[PDB]
Amino acid sequence: MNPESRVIRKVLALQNDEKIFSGERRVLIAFSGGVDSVVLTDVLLKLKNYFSLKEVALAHFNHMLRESAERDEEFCKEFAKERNMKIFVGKEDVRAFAKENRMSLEEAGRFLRYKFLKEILESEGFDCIATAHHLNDLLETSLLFFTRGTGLDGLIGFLPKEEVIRRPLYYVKRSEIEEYAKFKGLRWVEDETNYEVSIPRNRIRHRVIPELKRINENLEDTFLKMVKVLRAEREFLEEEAQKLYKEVKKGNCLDVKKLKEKPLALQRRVIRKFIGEKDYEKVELVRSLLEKGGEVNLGKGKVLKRKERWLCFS
Amino acid sequence: MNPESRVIRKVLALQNDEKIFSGERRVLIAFSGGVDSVVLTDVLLKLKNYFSLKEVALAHFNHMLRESAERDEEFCKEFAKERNMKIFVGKEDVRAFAKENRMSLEEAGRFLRYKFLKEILESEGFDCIATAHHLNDLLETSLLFFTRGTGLDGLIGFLPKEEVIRRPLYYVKRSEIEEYAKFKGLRWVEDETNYEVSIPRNRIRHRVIPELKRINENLEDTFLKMVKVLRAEREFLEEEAQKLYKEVKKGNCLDVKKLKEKPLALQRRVIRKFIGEKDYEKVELVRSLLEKGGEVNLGKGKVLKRKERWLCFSPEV
Ligand SMILES: Nc1ncnc2c1ncn2[C@@H]1O[C@H](COP(=O)(O)OP(=O)(O)NP(=O)(O)O)[C@@H](O)[C@H]1O
Repeated sequence: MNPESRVIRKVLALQNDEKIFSGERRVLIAFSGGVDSVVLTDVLLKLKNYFSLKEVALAHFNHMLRESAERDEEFCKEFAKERNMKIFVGKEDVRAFAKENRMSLEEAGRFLRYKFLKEILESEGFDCIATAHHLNDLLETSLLFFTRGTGLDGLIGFLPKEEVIRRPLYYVKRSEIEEYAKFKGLRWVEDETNYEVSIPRNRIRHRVIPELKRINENLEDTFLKMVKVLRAEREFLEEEAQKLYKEVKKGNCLDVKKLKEKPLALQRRVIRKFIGEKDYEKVELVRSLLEKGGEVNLGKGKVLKRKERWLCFS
Repeated sequence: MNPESRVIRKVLALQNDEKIFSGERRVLIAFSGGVDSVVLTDVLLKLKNYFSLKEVALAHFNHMLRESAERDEEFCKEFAKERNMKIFVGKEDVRAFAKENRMSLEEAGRFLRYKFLKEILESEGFDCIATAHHLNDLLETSLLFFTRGTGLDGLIGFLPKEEVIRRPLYYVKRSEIEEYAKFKGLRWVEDETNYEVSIPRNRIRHRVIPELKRINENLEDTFLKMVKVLRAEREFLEEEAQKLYKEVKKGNCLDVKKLKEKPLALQRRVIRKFIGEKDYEKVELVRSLLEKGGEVNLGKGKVLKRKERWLCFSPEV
């Protein structure tokens, strides 16, 4: 039981549990160059046949931010040639783009990168994208949502499989990855970005998680268990929700006769889908219009009113 | 608005949302002597009639741990007199009863305190006990449970009203409580939790939260919104789990054939109920028998075995 099987074990556990790969032939990996993506790439190449995968390629997006961006790219290309993998690289002034598009460098880099990945996925014929997101990212994301404001979705954070994205390392904790990378003497790009605490993610990773571990050494493992519990509870809530939805939402309204009597949790659920919004406040504003007649003005010029035992727009 | 309104609005906001007081006539305040308690009292005394209380009393518990704990008892005795309030003081060797019963000083103090409070409540006839538990406490508890691994149950933390307890400062932030006490030129016992980070709660408070608030200064406000959503969903899951429980349970067993195919989330909550344990592993361990017939052992000699379409506790031992 070494740093390698320890991980492979968790990755196969994910497979059995989530059907991470189930027919996909070509896997494009979002290759940052960092440990995670490296360890990930090593695991997919090893489990390639186990997954019945015809191909595994890397896609590296050069943000043009770090002054090392140019060298890191070259390292990725070399990493690709090394393992004889197809490598597609995209470059875009994340800087400019963020400005001209009033976006923050982060979401902008996210946008341009994912846009690049799809460009390659779609134009080169790969069936999905693999991402090195791991259990610690999951932990960090969830704590970031807990901090910024959230519901189950935030707490659950990302999923092991969503649309064309696959996160094989989902169950793996950073420390295991880091050990894995070591055990197998892998190479990788440094996380310069790391420790700029000015970034919430790093704040959580470097200040919060550490303090939390003084109370629970096994924070990551107990967390994952929390998430699992939450995910099924969430699924049940969403299912039991859709049911209530098309049983009350008839046409362009909501049979308030039925909603009011049904469970608060579900109401907010139905209302959330209908209203198109997801913030606690608005949702709760529309909901009031189930006992208290009237109307309510919300976001993008849209408003809903209560024509007696029905709730529709305006 | 001024610091007074800032707090009272929230206290009334809570009354509306939870019906904190709805008939109780004699309120026993768990009076520590700290701001929360001071402000809680000040506030409840300002709403005495509003809430239709026939009497508000103080109940201070001397843990007998700190040397100051003495001046403290005397403070509450004075405070109580300054307010013309009935107060019930209580000395107890926390340190001694102390975990001779195997339990952290806190655990014991908690026990003895609430024992003492529940004691005063029964003997002197109080309808409930009001605590100074506030929004920052909730935030702290939630993170504590978040940390210690848990589900919605721990995520929700304590409720604003529960059994014989009431927490009027639920929506109130610690800072609002402090601005308030200062604004009203109130006196109170110093905190000191800043010298006991050794305790998880205290660590979350002084070393964790402050950091989270550099990301979102309104963390408390943001946090409250999540609790509201979660409490609802948890209450829903409980209703369902509870129904399914009574549905699948026969005698001292569970009809596997009938539970085996209902939603996972409910299977887990039902096992929990039956099993008498909340640990994920114990629970999954038992769930495994819904499809895989056999036997399983948990902790205190309690072993479950699946007999045909049934799942029961083995009577051995
Ligand atoms: N000396 C005391 N006398 C009476 N009540 C107290 C005293 N100390 C603490 N309490 C009470 O409990 C609150 C203070 O927080 P404390 O009880 O110490 O939190 P905790 O023990 O960490 N867990 P929890 O009780 O659930 O918040 C006050 O609002 C009182 O209700």
